[PDB]
Amino acid sequence: GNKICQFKLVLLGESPVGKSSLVLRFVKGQFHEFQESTIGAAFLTQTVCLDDTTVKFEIWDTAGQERYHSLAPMYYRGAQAAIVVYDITNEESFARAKNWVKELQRQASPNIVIALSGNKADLANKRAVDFQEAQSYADDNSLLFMETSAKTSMNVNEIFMAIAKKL
Ligand SMILES: Nc1nc2c(ncn2[C@@H]2O[C@H](COP(=O)(O)OP(=O)(O)O)[C@@H](O)[C@H]2O)c(=O)[nH]1
Ligand SMILES: [Mg+2]
Repeated sequence: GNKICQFKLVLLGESPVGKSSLVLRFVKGQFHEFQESTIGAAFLTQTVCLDDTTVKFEIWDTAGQERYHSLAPMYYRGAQAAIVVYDITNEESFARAKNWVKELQRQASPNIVIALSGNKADLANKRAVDFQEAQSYADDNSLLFMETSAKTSMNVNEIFMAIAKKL
Protein backbone atom coordinates (compact mmCIF):
# COMPACT_ATOMS: atom_id res chain seq x y z
CA GLY A 1 0.00 0.00 0.00
CA ASN A 2 0.98 3.63 -0.44
CA LYS A 3 -0.54 4.99 2.78
CA ILE A 4 1.64 6.36 5.57
CA CYS A 5 0.64 6.94 9.20
CA GLN A 6 2.56 8.19 12.23
CA PHE A 7 1.74 8.18 15.91
CA LYS A 8 3.32 8.95 19.28
CA LEU A 9 3.70 6.18 21.84
CA VAL A 10 4.93 6.44 25.42
CA LEU A 11 6.11 3.64 27.75
CA LEU A 12 5.54 4.07 31.50
CA GLY A 13 6.14 1.82 34.45
CA GLU A 14 8.17 1.13 37.55
CA SER A 15 11.95 0.97 37.19
CA PRO A 16 13.24 -1.57 36.34
CA VAL A 17 10.72 -3.83 34.64
CA GLY A 18 12.08 -3.87 31.08
CA LYS A 19 10.67 -0.80 29.34
CA SER A 20 13.90 0.08 27.52
CA SER A 21 14.42 -3.58 26.73
CA LEU A 22 10.97 -3.84 25.13
CA VAL A 23 11.70 -0.79 22.98
CA LEU A 24 15.17 -2.05 22.03
CA ARG A 25 13.70 -5.41 21.03
CA PHE A 26 11.02 -3.82 18.83
CA VAL A 27 13.24 -1.14 17.30
CA LYS A 28 16.62 -2.85 16.95
CA GLY A 29 15.76 -6.49 17.46
CA GLN A 30 18.27 -6.55 20.31
CA PHE A 31 18.23 -7.42 24.00
CA HIS A 32 20.86 -6.39 26.56
CA GLU A 33 21.21 -8.39 29.77
CA PHE A 34 23.02 -5.35 31.18
CA GLN A 35 20.86 -2.39 30.20
CA GLU A 36 21.81 1.06 31.57
CA SER A 37 19.10 2.78 33.64
CA THR A 38 17.23 5.45 31.67
CA ILE A 39 17.65 9.05 32.87
CA GLY A 40 14.56 11.17 32.21
CA ALA A 41 13.51 9.61 28.90
CA ALA A 42 15.03 8.25 25.71
CA PHE A 43 13.58 8.51 22.19
CA LEU A 44 13.45 5.97 19.35
CA THR A 45 11.54 5.47 16.13
CA GLN A 46 10.49 2.39 14.15
CA THR A 47 8.55 2.05 10.93
CA VAL A 48 6.51 -1.06 10.14
CA CYS A 49 4.13 -2.41 7.53
CA LEU A 50 0.52 -2.70 8.67
CA ASP A 51 -1.65 -4.08 5.88
CA ASP A 52 -1.69 -1.32 3.28
CA THR A 53 -0.13 1.32 5.51
CA THR A 54 3.43 2.25 6.46
CA VAL A 55 3.18 3.10 10.17
CA LYS A 56 5.94 5.12 11.87
CA PHE A 57 6.20 4.94 15.68
CA GLU A 58 7.65 7.88 17.65
CA ILE A 59 8.53 6.26 20.97
CA TRP A 60 9.20 7.88 24.29
CA ASP A 61 10.87 5.48 26.72
CA THR A 62 10.50 7.03 30.18
CA ALA A 63 12.66 6.51 33.24
CA GLY A 64 10.42 4.89 35.87
CA GLN A 65 11.86 6.06 39.20
CA GLU A 66 9.52 8.16 41.30
CA ARG A 67 11.91 11.11 41.11
CA TYR A 68 10.97 11.43 37.43
CA HIS A 69 7.21 11.25 37.99
CA SER A 70 6.76 14.98 37.55
CA LEU A 71 8.20 14.79 34.02
CA ALA A 72 5.69 12.16 32.86
CA PRO A 73 3.11 14.54 31.41
CA MET A 74 5.79 15.99 29.08
CA TYR A 75 5.86 12.56 27.47
CA TYR A 76 2.28 11.39 27.60
CA ARG A 77 0.45 14.66 26.87
CA GLY A 78 0.33 14.34 23.10
CA ALA A 79 0.62 10.57 22.95
CA GLN A 80 -1.85 8.57 20.87
CA ALA A 81 -0.91 5.37 22.74
CA ALA A 82 0.85 4.19 25.89
CA ILE A 83 2.28 0.90 27.01
CA VAL A 84 2.25 0.63 30.82
CA VAL A 85 4.74 -2.11 31.74
CA TYR A 86 5.08 -4.25 34.86
CA ASP A 87 7.32 -7.27 35.63
CA ILE A 88 5.31 -10.50 36.13
CA THR A 89 7.62 -11.52 38.98
CA ASN A 90 6.99 -8.31 40.93
CA GLU A 91 3.54 -7.66 42.35
CA GLU A 92 4.45 -4.16 43.51
CA SER A 93 5.29 -3.21 39.90
CA PHE A 94 1.80 -4.47 38.86
CA ALA A 95 0.18 -2.21 41.51
CA ARG A 96 2.35 0.67 40.25
CA ALA A 97 1.14 -0.04 36.68
CA LYS A 98 -2.49 0.31 37.81
CA ASN A 99 -1.68 3.76 39.17
CA TRP A 100 -0.07 4.76 35.85
CA VAL A 101 -3.27 3.63 34.10
CA LYS A 102 -5.36 5.77 36.46
CA GLU A 103 -3.17 8.78 35.79
CA LEU A 104 -3.43 8.31 32.01
CA GLN A 105 -7.20 7.88 32.10
CA ARG A 106 -7.50 11.15 34.06
CA GLN A 107 -4.78 13.33 32.53
CA ALA A 108 -3.80 12.08 29.07
CA SER A 109 -5.81 12.41 25.87
CA PRO A 110 -9.28 10.93 26.37
CA ASN A 111 -8.80 8.88 23.18
CA ILE A 112 -5.42 7.38 24.09
CA VAL A 113 -5.05 3.62 23.43
CA ILE A 114 -3.52 2.00 26.55
CA ALA A 115 -1.70 -1.33 26.42
CA LEU A 116 -0.53 -3.24 29.47
CA SER A 117 2.60 -5.38 29.20
CA GLY A 118 3.23 -8.12 31.77
CA ASN A 119 6.97 -8.28 30.96
CA LYS A 120 9.63 -10.85 31.80
CA ALA A 121 7.22 -13.66 30.99
CA ASP A 122 10.22 -15.92 30.44
CA LEU A 123 10.61 -15.86 34.25
CA ALA A 124 7.26 -17.58 34.81
CA ASN A 125 8.96 -19.91 37.34
CA LYS A 126 9.06 -16.80 39.60
CA ARG A 127 5.59 -15.47 38.73
CA ALA A 128 3.98 -13.14 41.27
CA VAL A 129 1.07 -11.84 39.12
CA ASP A 130 -1.53 -14.31 37.87
CA PHE A 131 -2.14 -14.06 34.11
CA GLN A 132 -5.94 -14.27 34.47
CA GLU A 133 -6.03 -11.63 37.19
CA ALA A 134 -4.09 -9.22 35.00
CA GLN A 135 -6.28 -10.07 32.01
CA SER A 136 -9.46 -9.38 34.02
CA TYR A 137 -7.99 -6.09 35.26
CA ALA A 138 -7.16 -5.11 31.69
CA ASP A 139 -10.62 -6.13 30.40
CA ASP A 140 -12.37 -4.14 33.11
CA ASN A 141 -10.30 -1.05 32.27
CA SER A 142 -10.30 -1.38 28.46
CA LEU A 143 -6.55 -2.02 28.18
CA LEU A 144 -4.81 -4.08 25.49
CA PHE A 145 -3.00 -6.75 27.56
CA MET A 146 -0.21 -9.16 26.63
CA GLU A 147 2.52 -10.91 28.58
CA THR A 148 5.83 -10.22 26.87
CA SER A 149 9.49 -11.10 27.04
CA ALA A 150 11.99 -8.60 25.72
CA LYS A 151 14.58 -11.30 26.45
CA THR A 152 13.12 -13.95 24.12
CA SER A 153 11.09 -11.55 21.91
CA MET A 154 7.79 -13.21 22.92
CA ASN A 155 4.85 -10.95 21.93
CA VAL A 156 7.09 -7.91 21.52
CA ASN A 157 6.32 -7.14 17.90
CA GLU A 158 2.78 -8.34 18.55
CA ILE A 159 1.93 -5.83 21.27
CA PHE A 160 3.28 -2.88 19.25
CA MET A 161 1.42 -4.04 16.13
CA ALA A 162 -1.82 -4.66 18.03
CA ILE A 163 -1.70 -1.05 19.22
CA ALA A 164 -1.10 0.31 15.72
CA LYS A 165 -4.06 -1.74 14.46
CA LYS A 166 -6.36 -0.16 17.06
CA LEU A 167 -5.48 3.48 16.36
N1 LIG B 1 14.57 -12.18 31.99
C1 LIG B 1 14.21 -11.00 31.48
N2 LIG B 1 14.95 -9.91 31.80
C2 LIG B 1 14.48 -8.77 31.22
C3 LIG B 1 13.39 -8.63 30.39
N3 LIG B 1 13.24 -7.28 30.02
C4 LIG B 1 14.24 -6.63 30.63
N4 LIG B 1 15.00 -7.52 31.36
C5 LIG B 1 16.22 -7.16 32.21
O1 LIG B 1 15.76 -6.35 33.24
C6 LIG B 1 16.75 -5.31 33.49
C7 LIG B 1 16.07 -3.96 33.41
O2 LIG B 1 15.64 -3.73 32.07
P1 LIG B 1 15.44 -2.24 31.53
O3 LIG B 1 14.97 -2.39 30.10
O4 LIG B 1 16.66 -1.41 31.75
O5 LIG B 1 14.30 -1.73 32.49
P2 LIG B 1 13.58 -0.25 32.59
O6 LIG B 1 14.24 0.40 33.80
O7 LIG B 1 12.10 -0.52 32.75
O8 LIG B 1 13.91 0.46 31.28
C8 LIG B 1 17.90 -5.51 32.50
O9 LIG B 1 18.89 -6.26 33.26
C9 LIG B 1 17.27 -6.38 31.42
O10 LIG B 1 18.21 -7.17 30.74
C10 LIG B 1 12.64 -9.77 30.05
O11 LIG B 1 11.65 -9.80 29.31
N5 LIG B 1 13.10 -10.96 30.64
MG1 LIG C 1 14.86 2.22 30.90
